[PDB]
Amino acid sequence: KETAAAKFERQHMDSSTSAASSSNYCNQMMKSRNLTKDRCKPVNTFVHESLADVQAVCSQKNVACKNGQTNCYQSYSTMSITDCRETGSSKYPNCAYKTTQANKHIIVACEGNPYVPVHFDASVGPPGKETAAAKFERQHMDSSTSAASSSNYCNQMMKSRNLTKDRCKPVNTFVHESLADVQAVCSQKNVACKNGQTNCYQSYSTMSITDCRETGSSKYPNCAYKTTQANKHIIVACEGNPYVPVHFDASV
Ligand SMILES: [Cl-]
Repeated sequence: KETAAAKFERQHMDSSTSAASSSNYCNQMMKSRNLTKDRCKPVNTFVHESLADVQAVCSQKNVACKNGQTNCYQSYSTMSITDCRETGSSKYPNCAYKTTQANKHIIVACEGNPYVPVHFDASVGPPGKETAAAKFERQHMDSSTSAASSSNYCNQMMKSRNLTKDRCKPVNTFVHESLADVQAVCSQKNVACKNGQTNCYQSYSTMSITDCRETGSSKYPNCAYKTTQANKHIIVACEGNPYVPVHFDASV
């Protein structure tokens, strides 16, 4: 019995190759993945990224699924993908496909514990624009993992969350807790923010966090960071309706 997560890998994952080289790619891949067994599946997308990279998308930009569900996620980075579209002259069982390569952001539906991709929803071309709450999640939320695995966490994460694009962002914290726990902080201990405003809140509880701080020798575009893992209360500024985090003020 194939799990939903496994069916997604079969139908949509192709890590073991960087892109759709040949124009016959789809022809071969659609066949080997059993997508032409009962019929020539009209269209399909393959993602040429590591499983972990695609799996991390489940902790990225939350967006509305095409089907009306809320469990879809758009990747912060563009990915190598291949769209396969059946040709007009394709006849089963010799299904024929036009192979199309692109670099785009992907949108997947995620499910389960662990929380992994179970459907491919769409692809989105460059670029896009961001809400305060969305930006907070990109810069400061890492729900996927329980903590840092090494001291290379920050080098990887700072880059993949686009925090080293124009310059090296010097200091930035990531919170390894659920979104609901972090959002709940907006209703916890009210405190003043560093800037003197009073829409800041300190979590009642310590949380698993990671402090990314650029090294003193680091220089753009070669941004180097030290990774420090810790358990501290966070302090966030909250705004809007719903009343959610929009700035990471400090941890204490
Ligand atoms: Cl920060």
